[PDB]
Amino acid sequence: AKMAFTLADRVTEEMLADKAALVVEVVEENYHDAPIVGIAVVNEHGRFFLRPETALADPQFVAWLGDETKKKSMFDSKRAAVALKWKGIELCGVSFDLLLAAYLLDPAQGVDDVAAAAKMKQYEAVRPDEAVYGKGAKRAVPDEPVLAEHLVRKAAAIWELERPFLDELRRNEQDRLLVELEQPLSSILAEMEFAGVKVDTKRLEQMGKELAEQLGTVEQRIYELAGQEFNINSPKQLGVILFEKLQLPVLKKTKTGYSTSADVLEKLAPYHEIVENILHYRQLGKLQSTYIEGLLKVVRPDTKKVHTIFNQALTQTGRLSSTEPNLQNIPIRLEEGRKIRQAFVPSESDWLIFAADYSQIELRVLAHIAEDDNLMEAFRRDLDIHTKTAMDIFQVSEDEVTPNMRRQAKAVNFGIVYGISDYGLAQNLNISRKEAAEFIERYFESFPGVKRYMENIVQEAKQKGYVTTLLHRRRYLPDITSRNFNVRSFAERMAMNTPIQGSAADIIKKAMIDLNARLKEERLQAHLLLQVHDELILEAPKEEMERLCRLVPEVMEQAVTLRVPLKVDYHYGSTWYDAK
DNA sequence: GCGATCAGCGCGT
DNA sequence: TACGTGCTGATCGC
Ligand SMILES: OC[C@H]1O[C@@](CO)(O[C@H]2O[C@H](CO)[C@@H](O)[C@H](O)[C@H]2O)[C@@H](O)[C@@H]1O
Ligand SMILES: OC[C@H]1O[C@@](CO)(O[C@H]2O[C@H](CO)[C@@H](O)[C@H](O)[C@H]2O)[C@@H](O)[C@@H]1O
Ligand SMILES: [Mg+2]
Repeated sequence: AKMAFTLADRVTEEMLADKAALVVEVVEENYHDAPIVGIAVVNEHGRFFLRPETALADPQFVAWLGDETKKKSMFDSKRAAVALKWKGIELCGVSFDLLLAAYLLDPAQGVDDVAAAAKMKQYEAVRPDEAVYGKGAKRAVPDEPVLAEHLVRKAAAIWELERPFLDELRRNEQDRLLVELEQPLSSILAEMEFAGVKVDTKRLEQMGKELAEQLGTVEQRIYELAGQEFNINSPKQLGVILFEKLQLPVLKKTKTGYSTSADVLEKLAPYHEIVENILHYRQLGKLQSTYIEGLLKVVRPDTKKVHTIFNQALTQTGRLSSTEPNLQNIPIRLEEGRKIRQAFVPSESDWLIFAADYSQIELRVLAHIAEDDNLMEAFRRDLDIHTKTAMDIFQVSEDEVTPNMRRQAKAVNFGIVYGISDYGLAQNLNISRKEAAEFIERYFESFPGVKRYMENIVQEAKQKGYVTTLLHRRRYLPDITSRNFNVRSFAERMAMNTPIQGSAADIIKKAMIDLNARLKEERLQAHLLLQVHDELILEAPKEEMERLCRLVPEVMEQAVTLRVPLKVDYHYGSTWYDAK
């Protein structure tokens, strides 16, 4: 049966009660400078639908939106807040965000709409968004009557579900995680996305020309060495050329055919000159297609800025993700790709990019959680952790640690964190399975606390059904009891890794909140631009660098207090690249 | 035939 | 061995 509501042609006092479920609908997936297709309000007085051009033009409604004392319950308030920021309207008073609540309760449900969250509490008097707007090419805003009922039903569900969701969060001891961490962070992420990052499109364009020329040369050389032209970017076609025409050895297969990944090509290089050329071609193409063209496609021509959207309710560990563009995977390891960062510059003249990153936060967190004596002492001495791990598992003095030993000790660390999986380890160190397990065994002997932790955490996951982070974020691990070795093992690794990655996410998130409070207190113009898992990127007047050098590291290091210190390195410069 | 999906790949922490 | 976004191609399905 249809849901009753007033489709108002004008705003009234009733719609401005001090508490309500609010819906400011933005259908475009990328909400930056996007249109708001309709508004719905549900409160003590009833249910209302307002046309955007009407409500947003009304002084009272706008004032109500920005009144922090007028409490609103919503779903994905960040989306609404940013869309409104582009319209010069401030949204305040959001005291409950159903999307974030559902996310904290169970990241695995993939809740991405009101209907999905509501289904968790057996509430189904609301339709999934996809059912209303369609999917992909056929996506479209329906006529007003259909639009209004949907928005009103969503607002109604939020109004009804607020209490049940908050009660379960309290029971999970996650209420403060929502109210004091994720919701305040949501507002900070909205300012970050709205501010955007300025881009030197001319530099990017020039790089594009050079890459295009280099790709041309290499592409011809490749056909020359192959004796024919073919689609190099086709693992299928390239496979026939390498393994059939040139007879190269098949070291690995893919469910669909021959493997041609970089790791495989590396081993094949000695056999034929075409291999190094394909590898080189892959490097250039990655830069050209994914980064140069990728960035130039989303830069706003008017401001030359890119406005990423941080998905705050997606990852199973509590990390954020970045889209359109993804600014969390910009090249840095290889010097050629690193050059791309020279294209990200300050948004104002005489301003600079400042970057601060936690040094080894995952292992410091592990030392804390496992309370491993050797590991805690290592960080208390601020030792090079990889060299120290090498010394321990290879039983040698610091002067006896060779470059290769340290490299493998690093791999073990990079691994211990992701759950002991000799297969993944052996694959990375290009060694055997047993050998990979042998290192692991040596590591636990040097760090018995870590071993006890890994055992205890897995048992705890089995007993409770989930694992938790420092700030009470949780992840359910149903496969922990699976009788399938592989499925169960993966779940055990997740049991081991989630508390580490998840707790590191909690910390930097708290740091962002703390940092913004300090910046405001100090009246600095510096502001956050990006977060990349364990590092924060800001821009500010050149005159604020010295103060930032002391303040940013301190706030990040003092976000939480662990059994070991937290260390933050920092750098600043004229471009993101120079912030090294 | 063409949009939607899958397959393989490589970039980041 | 963890967690993501999203490219070009190949294959799926209306
Ligand atoms: O607005 C971000 C918020 O919306 C969800 C769906 O409720 O994701 C949508 O927006 C993202 C950014 O444009 C897209 O990547 C995604 O495909 C689209 O469904 C949530 O996942 C997210 O928290
Ligand atoms: O020149 C375009 C034409 O060349 C082929 C090979 O016959 O593909 C080449 O060019 C593409 C565009 O950059 C690359 O993606 C591909 O790797 C390279 O071999 C044809 O597929 C294409 O129609
Ligand atoms: Mg770091």
